Amino acid sequence: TRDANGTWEMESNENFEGWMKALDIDFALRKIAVRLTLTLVIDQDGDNFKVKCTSTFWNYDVDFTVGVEFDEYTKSLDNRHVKALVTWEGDVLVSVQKGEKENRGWKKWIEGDKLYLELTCGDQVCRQVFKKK
Ligand SMILES: *C/C=C/c1ccc2c(c1)C(C)(C)c1cc(N(CC)CC)ccc1-2
Repeated sequence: TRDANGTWEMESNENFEGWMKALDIDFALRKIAVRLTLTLVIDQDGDNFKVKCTSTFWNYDVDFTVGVEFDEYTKSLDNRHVKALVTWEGDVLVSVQKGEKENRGWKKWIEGDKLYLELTCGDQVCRQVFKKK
């Protein structure tokens, strides 16, 4: 349950608006983003990950190495500098993004066919579920 490789199609997405609002995403943009279908493509090779999140109007790409802190500029999101770090906690993949926002990051649980993703910012959690295509 440590293998996140694949093309992942969205099944559910709860509190997406609250999480985007916690990041200060423009209100008008949030209402469009709530309509867009999101696809998550992950390439995982040892510690090296390439993550690509795509919609009609929006893309979010990030590459990282597990265990290696990296400077991140969330240019397509809230446009902030964070110090990001992705590590394993048992079978959970955990990202912490140190910076202005508290409790910022995500956690991924892979259970065979399904990927559970919890994105956090401040007091908000967005819960997403994907199924491998
Ligand atoms: C393990 C996957 C982590 C991860 C990081 C960043 C994002 C995501 C998943 C998505 C797919 C939830 C996502 C969507 C968005 N947009 C909404 C504002 C759409 C492209 C941004 C960042 C991430």
